[PDB]
Amino acid sequence: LSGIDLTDLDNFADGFPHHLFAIHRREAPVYWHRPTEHTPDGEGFWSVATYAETLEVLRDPVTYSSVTGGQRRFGGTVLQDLPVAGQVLNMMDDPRHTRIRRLVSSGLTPRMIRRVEDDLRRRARGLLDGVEPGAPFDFVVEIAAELPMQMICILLGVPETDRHWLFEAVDAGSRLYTYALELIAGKRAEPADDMLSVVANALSDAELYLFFHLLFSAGAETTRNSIAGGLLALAENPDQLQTLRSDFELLPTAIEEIVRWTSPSPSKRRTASRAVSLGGQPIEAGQKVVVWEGSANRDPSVFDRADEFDITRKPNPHLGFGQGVHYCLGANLARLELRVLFEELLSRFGSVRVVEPAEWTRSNRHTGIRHLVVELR
Amino acid sequence: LSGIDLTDLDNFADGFPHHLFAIHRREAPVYWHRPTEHTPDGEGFWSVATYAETLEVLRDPVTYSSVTGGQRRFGGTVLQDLPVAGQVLNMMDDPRHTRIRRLVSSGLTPRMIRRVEDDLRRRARGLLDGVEPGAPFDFVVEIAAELPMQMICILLGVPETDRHWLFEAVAGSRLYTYALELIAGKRAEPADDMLSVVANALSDAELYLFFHLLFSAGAETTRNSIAGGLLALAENPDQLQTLRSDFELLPTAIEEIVRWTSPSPSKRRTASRAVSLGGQPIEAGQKVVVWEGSANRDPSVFDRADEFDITRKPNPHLGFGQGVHYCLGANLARLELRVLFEELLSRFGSVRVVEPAEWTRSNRHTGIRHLVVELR
Ligand code: HEM
Ligand code: HEM
Ligand SMILES: COc1ccc(-c2noc(CN(C(=O)Cc3ccc([N+](=O)[O-])cc3)C(C)C)n2)cc1
Ligand SMILES: COc1ccc(-c2noc(CN(C(=O)Cc3ccc([N+](=O)[O-])cc3)C(C)C)n2)cc1
Repeated sequence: LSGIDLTDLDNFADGFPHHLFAIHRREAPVYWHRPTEHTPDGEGFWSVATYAETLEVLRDPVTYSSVTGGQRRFGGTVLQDLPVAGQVLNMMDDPRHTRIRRLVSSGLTPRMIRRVEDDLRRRARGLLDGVEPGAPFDFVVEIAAELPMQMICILLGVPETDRHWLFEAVDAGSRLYTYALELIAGKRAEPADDMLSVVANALSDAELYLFFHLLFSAGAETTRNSIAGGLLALAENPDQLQTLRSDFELLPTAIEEIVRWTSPSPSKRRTASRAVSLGGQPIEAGQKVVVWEGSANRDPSVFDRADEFDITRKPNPHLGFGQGVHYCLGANLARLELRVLFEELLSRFGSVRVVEPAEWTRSNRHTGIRHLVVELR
Repeated sequence: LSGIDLTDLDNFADGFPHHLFAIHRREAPVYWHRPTEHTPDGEGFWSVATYAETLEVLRDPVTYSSVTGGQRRFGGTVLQDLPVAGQVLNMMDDPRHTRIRRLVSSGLTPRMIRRVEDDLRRRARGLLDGVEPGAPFDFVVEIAAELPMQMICILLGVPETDRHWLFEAVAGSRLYTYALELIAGKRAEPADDMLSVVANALSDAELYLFFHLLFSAGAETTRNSIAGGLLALAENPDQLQTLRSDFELLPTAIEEIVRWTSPSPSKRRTASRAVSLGGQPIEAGQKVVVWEGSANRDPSVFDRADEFDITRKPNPHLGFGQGVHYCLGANLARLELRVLFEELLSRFGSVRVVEPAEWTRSNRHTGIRHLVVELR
């Protein structure tokens, strides 16, 4: 570990570096990672690679705060300190966290979920009906990116007309900002039956924009990555692809294994609020703690054959949707996207070939695939 | 006017559309511009094109707020309502405006001004010495953008090794995350610069908005004054020759450059009460847009208003604002202009614009994106 820099994004340019996290779990489940020239804030942090310790952190939100601790002015849930801490739901603590979490969740009505689902089935069919069998195309740009973008546009009440223009936005920061502000003002003047309207008509003007941005570039991006990643895992494990396409009652379990395997959000930060021990190491109030769900999800202490993709895997207590009070509000929506996409795809196609090497997102906050060129037959 | 859409940015694609504002001043100095598909917030606004009325709005900050008014949640100083109203200096009212304005000006010390000048002379000379005489080149990217970006880097204490990289930011992410560490460093280790002064006195989120504002707007307005000044002087080779022969004409010439280019040609406010402007009834909460760019060619105030004249006197232009929000950086912008043109004119009596200027498509900035020139 003394020669390994988890903050050097060159180590994440080619996918989540599971080899380095096997070293981390063996050598030091919990350890103090000294800052390098790549480390945000120039500051060291406790790094946690094992499942037990990751879960222990997630399950104690008083000790390990999503806001700040000690004398640190602001923290948040990514490695760099951000003043958005306290101002967006994922970066709030009780009591306001609970109030906002429930407000957002009250937007996920049965009818909204049907509205999402009906659109998703229509779209996934149209997209898969338009694939020329055998012809190479970029699965990420043509399919994986589209479905979740439409899902969150529907959740947030983005007019169908604006959706592709809005996507180019994720002058880009500017377009996004000035568009969302108008969309938000519209829902206040004229309430509509969507999540943005629920929330806007209940957060400060500024916080409502940060909420919009978050769903829009975390909810869409993570789900897109699960889909692209799942297709890649299935191309690389073709006997499992055949087993799965023979028996769609295997999909619930296959989907949980896709999320475990891909871990689209593989890292999470907190800030200690008090002296505490974790993994036998003394943490002081104010110090940063980074947990790596991407590593925890391959911990051989918890998962048998952890480095193998197994669509029949049970049990599967993965941490790819988080755990505890901040658990993914979108977990059933991401599963829904995955289920429909793979039902429609695997129905038509039993052969999936990746014809160029996957290009990965250069990041340790996301594990994502920017381009995936495939042939489906 | 009913056929003219001031929110359609195609009308600004080839420069500030002075001819349209000539129609505006003649037909209705103050008028209700109805919303079109191009209008932010889909909401109408009063448009003010004459000097008298523009000055009247700028000089009454209580009636014409830079935050909001009526029942509008938020306004600010651009046409679109923005929630940064109340959070950045230019979009604050008293009592907090005065407090922050004074803090920001305490940052402008004689030594800082000297630090800027020293750097500016060396750089300007370095850049002008590097020009191939007769060779075409983009004056905007090569010279006019660099000098003010360095100025604001010095004001804000941006380390020299970071500056080129920071400028590429003006992604949104990189500017935000970089600025946050810079600000934190000055808190940890105070330095002799304006960012340090302001950070060690504003919320953590307001310090970012302050950094973004200076770093963006301060550099861009000044850049545009520099490039537009070159262009006006190339189109008036007569006065270029006179100016080149007598550098004690620079102070007066620079005020004419600012009047003429008016890099910040529009400003928004929000009425806070019922009031009359230009004989038209404005209600509390309504938007008022003033156009300094039109006001600065108003023939009731300026003789031969449509002519560029370096010897123009008097020159009560509104290119730096007026009243309580008056530009804090006016001397700095004048200093950039003075040094650049001194060093350039020293070396060069001939300025040819070889391709036609490419303008920024904007009614918030009047700016040149590209100006290919030959100096001899
Ligand atoms: C496969 C796709 C997804 C993954 C892997 C993912 C993962 C996560 C994780 C790990 C967290 C916990 C954050 C923490 O502990 O700080 C979380 C929270 C969150 N997720 Fe997801 N998510 C996905 C899709 C979605 C979607 C589609 C939505 C849209 C509703 C969404 C909405 C949220 C929200 C609002 C939270 C914050 C909840 C809170 O802090 O109380 N997620 N997600
Ligand atoms: C030629 C270039 C410049 C132009 C045309 C310009 C123009 C303006 C104008 C018209 C205003 C009035 C804003 C309003 O009424 O809402 C203003 C304000 C401002 N200017 Fe400049 N400016 C220039 C350069 C700079 C520079 C270099 C600085 C760097 C210190 C600067 C700092 C500011 C600040 C902080 C304000 C806000 C002051 C307040 O609201 O109290 N400006 N400027
Ligand atoms: C102001 O700059 C930022 C930077 C990062 C964030 C950020 N918030 O969470 C994360 C990491 N992350 C998660 O913690 C999972 C997640 C959070 C929220 C949602 N969502 O759709 O609302 C999905 C996934 C995702 C983006 C991989 N990053 C927010 C604001
Ligand atoms: C989207 O968020 C914002 C924030 C601020 C602005 C904004 N603030 O002022 C203006 C227009 N403007 C001015 O009013 C003049 C000005 C203000 C401040 C500075 N400065 O260096 O601090 C220079 C010029 C300039 C940029 C042409 N625009 C616009 C959008």
